[PDB]
Amino acid sequence: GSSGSSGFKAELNEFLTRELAEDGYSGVEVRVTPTRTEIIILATRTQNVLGEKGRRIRELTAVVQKRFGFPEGSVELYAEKVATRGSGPSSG
Repeated sequence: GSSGSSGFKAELNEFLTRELAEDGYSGVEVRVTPTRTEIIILATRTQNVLGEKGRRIRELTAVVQKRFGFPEGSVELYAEKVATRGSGPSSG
């Protein structure tokens, strides 16, 4: 995905920036498929954003569901970790 017009992603990024302020947020990616919407936060520490056995992600699903009006089973919430472009796998 890439920056530009898209509406939802800007509201959701504004939302999550507050939610995950100290947690280590950066941004989010989104997909919308013939099957569901997908929401993929980008943060320094994915475990904090998940919380204790997925606590925070489950709650953040419900609040997003309420705020944005998502149908259940048709929003999915994921967490990606931040990592630079560049470097190798191992090169040996």
